[PDB]
Parts: sequence; structure tokens; C-alpha cells
Amino acid sequence: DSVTLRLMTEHDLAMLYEWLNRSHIVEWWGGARPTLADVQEQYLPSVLAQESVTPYIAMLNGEPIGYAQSYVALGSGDGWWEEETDPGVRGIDQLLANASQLGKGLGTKLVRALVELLFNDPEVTKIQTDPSPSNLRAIRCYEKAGFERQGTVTTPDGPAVYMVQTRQAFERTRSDA
Ligand SMILES: CC(=O)SCCNC(=O)CCNC(=O)[C@H](O)C(C)(C)COP(=O)(O)OP(=O)(O)OC[C@H]1O[C@@H](n2cnc3c(N)ncnc32)[C@H](O)[C@@H]1OP(=O)(O)O
Ligand SMILES: NC[C@@H]1O[C@H](O[C@H]2[C@@H](O)[C@H](O[C@@H]3[C@@H](O)[C@H](N)C[C@H](N)[C@H]3O[C@H]3O[C@H](CO)[C@@H](O)[C@H](O)[C@H]3N)O[C@@H]2CO)[C@H](N)[C@@H](O)[C@@H]1O
Ligand SMILES: [Ca+2]
Ligand SMILES: [Ca+2]
Repeated sequence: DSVTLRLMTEHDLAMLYEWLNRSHIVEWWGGARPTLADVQEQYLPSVLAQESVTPYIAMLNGEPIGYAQSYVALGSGDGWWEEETDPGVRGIDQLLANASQLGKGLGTKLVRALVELLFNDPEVTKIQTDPSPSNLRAIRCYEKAGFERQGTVTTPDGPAVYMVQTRQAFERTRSDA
């Protein structure tokens, strides 16, 4: 059915810890097999706020099915998005909790939901994402969700395929009119 997003709370941290240690997630996220204390210290919504990151839980049929986050690119940690000048740019990262639910279009639905959420903030001008060049499945998911590959950028987490979706693009693709 429909994928929706809710803010993540401190009550979700134990569940997130479990997720972040699932093998299909470890492959792409972290580098990193975080301990419970790691997840508690780093993903606490108030702590994430210090790097302009907002955490979400993705929901499907009343069940938590994934984690996502958005961030203000201009507000990111040292080394991150240092050429950015537009405070309207938001980036996203996300994961699906269940190995059995990968590759079935659920991630595309999640990304679409997150993109819509973000453009409902009228200050937001463009959404970006930075999948690993190795992560072809994530790249194709973002493409299906309306992102376009720009090129390769150097990040603190290595080279990334920089992908964007502008507000004008989102407007244009809302209808075939
Ligand atoms: C910036 C970031 O957050 S980067 C990545 C983040 N997180 C992760 O990788 C965690 C582990 N993976 C996941 O959570 C999920 O796979 C997600 C969220 C990345 C993607 O969601 P999914 O539901 O798996 O993707 P979805 O099924 O919507 O689309 C994936 C597409 O990739 C395609 N694909 C998979 N592998 C490849 C490949 N090697 N080459 C080309 N295409 C591929 C699939 O065929 C599908 O495209 P299609 O509809 O044209 O057939
Ligand atoms: N990883 C250790 C911790 O990272 C924290 O940083 C938090 C975020 O700022 C950081 O997220 C960065 C984001 O900042 C940056 N602007 C974009 C980058 N892709 C994100 O990276 C995140 O998502 C990708 C998936 O796309 C994962 O592969 C990666 O391991 C994960 N950290 O990941 C952490 C969870 O959101 C703090 N710097 C600190 O507590 C500590 O260094
Ligand atoms: Ca405002
Ligand atoms: Ca149109």
C-alpha cells in the first residue's frame, strides 16, 4: 500500500540498532556495525539536529519498514558539501529494514514520499543524494524516484554519484499536462 513517514523518536533507537546490524544494511551503510550505545549516542534526534539531520521512520500498513533522514546540505559536518551556497538544498539517505522487501519498488515509494515531504517546505529548492558508485541498486531507485545523475563528487565517505531533483522538475512531473 502507501509508504508514509513519521519523525523518529528516542523510542525507535533500539529497533534502529537492530536494523543497522542486518547484513543487507551493513553492506551499504556505516562503512559501521554500530553498538547499541553508538546508535543511541549518534541517532538521538536531538544529536542529529546538531548536524542539521532529521530522522524518519518509514511506515507501511502500520508497520515500520525503514529508516530515512533528510539534511540541510549547507549545515552538514566538516568536509561535507563545502561548495554548497543554497540553504534550500536538502539531501536524503535511506534504508529498508527487511531483506525480503528489497527490489520490489518499496524504496522508490519511500524516496517519492520523502521528496514530496521535503518540497512541502516552501524554502526547499532542490533535493540531492550521494549513493556510492558501487551501489547501483540505490542509484536506479533514485532515478525511478525522479533524481538525475550529475557526476562524481568527493565526500568524506569517498567518491559518490551526486544526484539531484529540483523543485521545477518535481512540479513538471506532477502531471502529464
Ligand atoms: C544516499 C543513500 O541513502 S545510498 C543507499 C542507501 N541504503 C542502502 O543501500 C541500504 C540497502 N538497500 C536498501 O535499503 C534499498 O535497496 C534501497 C532503499 C537503496 C532501494 O530500495 P528498493 O526497494 O530495493 O529499490 P526499488 O525496488 O524501488 O528499485 C531498485 C531498482 O534497482 C535495480 N537494480 C538492482 N541492482 C541493479 C544493478 N546492479 N544495476 C542496475 N540496476 C539494478 C532494480 O532492477 C530496480 O530497477 P527496475 O525497477 O528498473 O527493475
Ligand atoms: N558515523 C559516526 C557518526 O556520524 C554522525 O553523522 C550522522 C549524519 O550526519 C551522517 O549522515 C551523512 C550525512 O551527514 C551526509 N550529509 C550525507 C551522507 N550520505 C550521510 O551518510 C549516512 O548515510 C549513508 C547512506 O547514504 C551511509 O552509507 C553512511 O554510513 C551514513 N553515515 O551519518 C550519521 C547518521 O545520520 C555524526 N557525525 C557523529 O555522531 C559520528 O561521526
Ligand atoms: Ca519556514
Ligand atoms: Ca507536466
